[PDB]
Amino acid sequence: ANSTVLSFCAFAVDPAKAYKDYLASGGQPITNCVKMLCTHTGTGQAITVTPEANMDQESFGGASCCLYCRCHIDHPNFCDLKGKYVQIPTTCANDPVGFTLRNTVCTVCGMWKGYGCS
Amino acid sequence: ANSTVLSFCAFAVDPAKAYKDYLASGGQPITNCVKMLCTHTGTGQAITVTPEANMDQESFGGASCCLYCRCHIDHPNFCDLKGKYVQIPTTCANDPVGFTLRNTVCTVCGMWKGYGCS
Amino acid sequence: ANSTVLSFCAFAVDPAKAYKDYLASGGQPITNCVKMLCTHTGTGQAITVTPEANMDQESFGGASCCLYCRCHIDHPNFCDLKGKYVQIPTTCANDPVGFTLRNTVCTVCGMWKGYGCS
Amino acid sequence: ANSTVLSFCAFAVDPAKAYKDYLASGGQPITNCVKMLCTHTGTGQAITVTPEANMDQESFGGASCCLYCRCHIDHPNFCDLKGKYVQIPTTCANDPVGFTLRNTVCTVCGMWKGYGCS
Amino acid sequence: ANSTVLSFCAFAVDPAKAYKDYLASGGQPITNCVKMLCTHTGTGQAITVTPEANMDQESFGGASCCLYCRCHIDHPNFCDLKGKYVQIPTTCANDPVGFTLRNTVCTVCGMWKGYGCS
Amino acid sequence: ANSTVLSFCAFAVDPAKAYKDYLASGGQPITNCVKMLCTHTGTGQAITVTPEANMDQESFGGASCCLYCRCHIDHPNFCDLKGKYVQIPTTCANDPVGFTLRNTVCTVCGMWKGYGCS
Amino acid sequence: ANSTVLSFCAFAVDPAKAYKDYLASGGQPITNCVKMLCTHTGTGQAITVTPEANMDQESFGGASCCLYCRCHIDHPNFCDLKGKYVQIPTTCANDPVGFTLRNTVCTVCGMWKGYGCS
Amino acid sequence: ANSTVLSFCAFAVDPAKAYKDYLASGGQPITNCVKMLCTHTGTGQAITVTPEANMDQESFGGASCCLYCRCHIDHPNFCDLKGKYVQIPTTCANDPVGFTLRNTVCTVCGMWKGYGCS
Amino acid sequence: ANSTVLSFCAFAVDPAKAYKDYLASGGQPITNCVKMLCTHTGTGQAITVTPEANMDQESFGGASCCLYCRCHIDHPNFCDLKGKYVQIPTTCANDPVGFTLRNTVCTVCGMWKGYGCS
Amino acid sequence: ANSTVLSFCAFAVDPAKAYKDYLASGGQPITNCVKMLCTHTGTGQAITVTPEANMDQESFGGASCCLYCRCHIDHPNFCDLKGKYVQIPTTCANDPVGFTLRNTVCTVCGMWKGYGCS
Amino acid sequence: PANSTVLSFCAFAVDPAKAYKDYLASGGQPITNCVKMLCTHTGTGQAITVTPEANMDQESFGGASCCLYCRCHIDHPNFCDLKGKYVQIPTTCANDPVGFTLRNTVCTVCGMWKGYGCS
Amino acid sequence: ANSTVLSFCAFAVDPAKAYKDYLASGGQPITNCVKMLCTTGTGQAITVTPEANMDQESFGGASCCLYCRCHIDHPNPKGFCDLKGKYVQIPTTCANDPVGFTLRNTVCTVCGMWKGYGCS
Ligand SMILES: [Zn+2]
Ligand SMILES: [Zn+2]
Ligand SMILES: [Zn+2]
Ligand SMILES: [Zn+2]
Ligand SMILES: [Zn+2]
Ligand SMILES: [Zn+2]
Ligand SMILES: [Zn+2]
Ligand SMILES: [Zn+2]
Ligand SMILES: [Zn+2]
Ligand SMILES: [Zn+2]
Ligand SMILES: [Zn+2]
Ligand SMILES: [Zn+2]
Ligand SMILES: [Zn+2]
Ligand SMILES: [Zn+2]
Ligand SMILES: [Zn+2]
Ligand SMILES: [Zn+2]
Ligand SMILES: [Zn+2]
Ligand SMILES: [Zn+2]
Ligand SMILES: [Zn+2]
Ligand SMILES: [Zn+2]
Ligand SMILES: [Zn+2]
Ligand SMILES: [Zn+2]
Ligand SMILES: [Zn+2]
Ligand SMILES: [Zn+2]
Repeated sequence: ANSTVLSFCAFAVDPAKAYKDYLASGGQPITNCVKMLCTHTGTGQAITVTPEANMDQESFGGASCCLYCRCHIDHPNFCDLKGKYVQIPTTCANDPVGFTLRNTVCTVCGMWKGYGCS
Repeated sequence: ANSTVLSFCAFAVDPAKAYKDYLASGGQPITNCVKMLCTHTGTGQAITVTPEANMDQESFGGASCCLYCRCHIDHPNFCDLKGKYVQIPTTCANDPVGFTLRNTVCTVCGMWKGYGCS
Repeated sequence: ANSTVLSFCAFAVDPAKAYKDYLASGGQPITNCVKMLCTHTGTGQAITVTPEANMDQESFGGASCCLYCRCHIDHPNFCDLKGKYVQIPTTCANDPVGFTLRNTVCTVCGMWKGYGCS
Repeated sequence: ANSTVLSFCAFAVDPAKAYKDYLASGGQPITNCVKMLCTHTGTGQAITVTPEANMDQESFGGASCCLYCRCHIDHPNFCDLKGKYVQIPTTCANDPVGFTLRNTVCTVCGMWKGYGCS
Repeated sequence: ANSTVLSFCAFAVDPAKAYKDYLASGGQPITNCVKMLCTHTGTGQAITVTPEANMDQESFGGASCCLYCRCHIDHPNFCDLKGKYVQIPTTCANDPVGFTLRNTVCTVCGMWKGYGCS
Repeated sequence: ANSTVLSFCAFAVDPAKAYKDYLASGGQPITNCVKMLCTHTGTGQAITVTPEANMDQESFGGASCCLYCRCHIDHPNFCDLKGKYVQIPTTCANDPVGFTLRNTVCTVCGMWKGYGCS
Repeated sequence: ANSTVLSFCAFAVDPAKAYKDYLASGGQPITNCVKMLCTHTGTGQAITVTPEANMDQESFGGASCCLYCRCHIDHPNFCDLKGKYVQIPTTCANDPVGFTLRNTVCTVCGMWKGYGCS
Repeated sequence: ANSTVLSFCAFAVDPAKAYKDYLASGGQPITNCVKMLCTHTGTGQAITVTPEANMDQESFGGASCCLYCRCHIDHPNFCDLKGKYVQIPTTCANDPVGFTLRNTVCTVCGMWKGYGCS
Repeated sequence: ANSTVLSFCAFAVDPAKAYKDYLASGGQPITNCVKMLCTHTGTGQAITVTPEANMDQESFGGASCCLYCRCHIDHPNFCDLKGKYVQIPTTCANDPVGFTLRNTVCTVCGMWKGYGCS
Repeated sequence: ANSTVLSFCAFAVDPAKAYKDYLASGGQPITNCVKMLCTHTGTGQAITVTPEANMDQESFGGASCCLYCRCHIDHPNFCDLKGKYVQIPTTCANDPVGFTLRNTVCTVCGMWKGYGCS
Repeated sequence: PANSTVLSFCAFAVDPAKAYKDYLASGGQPITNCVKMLCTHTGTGQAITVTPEANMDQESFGGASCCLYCRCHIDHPNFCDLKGKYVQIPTTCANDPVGFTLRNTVCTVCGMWKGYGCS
Repeated sequence: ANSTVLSFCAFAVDPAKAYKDYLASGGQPITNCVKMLCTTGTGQAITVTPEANMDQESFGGASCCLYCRCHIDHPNPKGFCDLKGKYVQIPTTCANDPVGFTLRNTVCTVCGMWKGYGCS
């Protein structure tokens, strides 16, 4: 499943939009991101140097979520995710990749705009 | 003409301010940016991996607008423009190099603050 | 479609050959090659640092026609097209990617052999 | 004093959180940041390519204040400070390193949030 | 915390030996290693590109364990752990760093000699 | 042919595991591995700087056999094969890519464990 | 044999010219160029990404024929041979190194000028 | 002198054409290229690894004639002149820079097309 | 005045000589070299890792004074001034760029010859 | 003597084999490897970060032993010896460059198989 | 160990070298564990060389083991203009190699230590 | 000739010394150093442009960097072989052996000229 999806997006002139369109067609989210095991809740920050999932999130290994790293192609913006950990609201933890693609980290508090910001 | 302006800004201890003051004295906007021939049905985002100009914008070539890339010098952010496409509000496509400098991209929208944002 | 073709050529031992075979079987050429907005009174040369299309050509962004560049793989000849602009005969413009693969630039006049040369 | 603190934060899994706790527990701010000798008539923006302190600020050599550059370790995000100059409210010029970690630069204003912004 | 131990070793002319000697003297093992969720019984191999823990092991993040990566110093061998995932026996898992150091991976089995091999 | 398979592995989170399963499901082995013209009087060592096939082996160009170099993706461990030559037991020469993946090169004899060591 | 000639060439101010003069002094050609086991039904072009020899040529591992790659020195070309395969007229397979040095690939058809061209 | 012209061309979106129009207007050619003392006489090739001047040519330092090199900007071609020696027809030794730009080296004999080829 | 001078010296075959001549014609020295506000309790050495000015000198940011760094071009010798701090005799603080060009650091005491040496 | 051998092996398609055949023909071992003046109280491991020789060994500088490093050519393993120290049984210390080529380190105990191992 | 304390100190100092200087000035113990070479001791006697060149009045140490910066795992201000090379040191000062290379200079003419060889 | 000498130094543990004894044994100096065609220069030992004077020859920097001729890394106190890309002025009376001349001489840090040939 992931190969068809990742293949389709990898060669599209715009990977991000290929995925977006794909999901909009009812396509299945990219699975197999790595979930981090935490013994304590963290700051709840979007992207961090160490796992920081709080009561409402889950922490995945950065690269594991970066679509470009997953598609093995160059970056738009290096995975400003690679080597770090991404916190995702649990309600959206079903599509980590798509999530970071569709959201914005707050520059002030550093949490997802719309989910735990301000 | 471009050479006189760019030569001027290129050796300034602060290029951006140089161009800013240059224009402030009635100077003429740097020209020769490359315009993309698109359908104008884009997302309207400020900076994108492919032309995404809507009906009130023009799509220029990244490097064409990055002052530093034009001055062949280092950056103070790499041409977060280079290799991408900048959408500029039609009413401001007479000074692309200047537009990007003067304006901010809404981190939430992806659109230019004050021109499309919200 | 594009992904389909691009994927097939991407992993073939000889990408260029796979695209030729593909075409020779009536496959649709690769699309989404960005086109430049230029005067059309250029030198008409095959590959240039700024759009140089004459009346019988179309200018495209070099990278968007570089099959390797498109596929995200190394090169045979980096593809001498990236960062430059390719001028293509309007009649052949319907397949930029293949056109550059099947043709040759004159070392002497810099135009496509058979479409501008001598 | 400085070496004790820096050593402690460097080998931490999260240097920023370490330093933050060190201070919280009544630790003395990292000293030895280089202060620039300016006119104090500058724009007053947070991080600039040339000293821009105003009357209520002090200008420091970027690197001097980047905790990561002081610890000799890789970076989160290189020192988006290395090479630039950091303007800091005089009331806070006693802990430049920590000030830049606790505060955020307005992407529109270019000035410190809560310290000049808007 | 872990920083006093890491500081010692980082400046030793032989970190690996320093940490061993440290532990020998009753020193506390280095903590703060990251664990990941293994999606259904792994092969049990010691070092993999994806979590691969057995029902007897736990999967830690490579770099998180490589002592040289924790001490921010170059390597002997780079972190044939970095970017990968290290599987460690649950009952030896209180000292991830030490374990990888004290043990050898079978070049045949791919499992730890003494803990899985043959 | 190879594109379907290769495309399927390149995007899996564990290419090797994927190719393995593919083969398990009866999939056809990857082909088109450049085969060398040797005398078959060589050392008979697994991986070497020049073709060294003995009477029981065939020689191939390293890269034609490294799944990673064939999928145009990065390496776990560069192709310990790239640039060198891989000796493959003739009976197993119909699946060179797979062979190198399942076998272990003896640190002493220098030959594949089970197919020529001791 | 080879060590003597290559050593001689490698330090000359013009390695190519040195080999040429050598040969003309009745010098023995450089031997030990990897020979490919090919179908002998290839396009027949000079330098290819895969063995393309025809019924009148042999296919050698490029790098084994690049004098500079053989002398371990820099290039005046970058071994547009290294990594590729060189098809050489069987009646000349006795001096693959010298052939490429002496001959020229036609830019239009890609075949050795005067050995298959036009 | 040379600064007025080199600066002018340096910032032009098409440096080559700039120097061309400059000359077309009676502008003085870029001077100050280094001349190599080529006692005896070389092969007469256009671009060589050591001076090869004829009775009818002068040998200049590769860099000295590389417009991009003399301008300190990137290239459309490093310039294949740098570290090389260029042989130019005595009658044209008054504008080395512009010469290389206006002329072409024969791929077969290595000599300037029109000025030595055949 | 800076961009005019820098421009002139940047395209000269010898920046340093060009600036020297520029000065000998009553040309105004390059300005805008950042200075450090220190305690003037330094060793008074020529080039240091931290401000070391004594009562008779000013401390400048190395890069501000490295003519090439200011001219944005390669270097004869790695700006040995870049990242460092240059001490300059007060009575010469009016032409920092030039000072470092005209003077030499004693290899024994690390001070400017004829300004604190021996 | 050294330069002859090294030169001989340097240009060999298979250097290691070349040096082997050289020795086998009663050739004199490469000399001038650097011995470490240490107290022979080390762990006696094959390759280490600090001299580790025991009473029955000699410690040499890694690089001075790596044939490829002595030949200035690339590698097949880089110089997993360079920067470290190699312990060679005293009774073999007359041929350091060879001993490492001919022997294997135990992946478990870390000593030379057949000279300390187990 | 012993050196880790003094090295941890200098490493984070704004001027590592100066920090080590102050350390010794306070009676601190010189850094140890510099690797020593076994050579002819009839060498050129030059300061920094590509192969051991100690004479009868010197000792040859392994550059890197003597470059404080390389020892503190931090970037350099002078890579080690010593790394890969060998350092000849007056036998009388062989007790503090790391400090010696900091406090002394090299005859740009004779390649020998100013004060111990030159002229 | 050149190849023999260079091959000999190229693999020596100390190229500079290898060549030193080679010459000592009456060996012949390395040849083929691009001689520059120049005017009235400063006469400074190493420059970015031919700066020879009436008593020197200006050669191409690399042509004289032994290491740069043997194809091996360089010992020069951390860096680049400070000749490559530049131009070396050598006293005409010694131009018969440029490679060795630089090896045997020192450039005055103050006046930028060869110690013994123009310095002070
Ligand atoms: Zn990424
Ligand atoms: Zn917020
Ligand atoms: Zn830019
Ligand atoms: Zn918005
Ligand atoms: Zn390409
Ligand atoms: Zn033509
Ligand atoms: Zn930083
Ligand atoms: Zn604001
Ligand atoms: Zn590591
Ligand atoms: Zn096993
Ligand atoms: Zn590979
Ligand atoms: Zn074996
Ligand atoms: Zn080559
Ligand atoms: Zn042809
Ligand atoms: Zn160039
Ligand atoms: Zn011709
Ligand atoms: Zn510089
Ligand atoms: Zn002095
Ligand atoms: Zn090596
Ligand atoms: Zn063992
Ligand atoms: Zn160092
Ligand atoms: Zn002296
Ligand atoms: Zn060199
Ligand atoms: Zn002098």
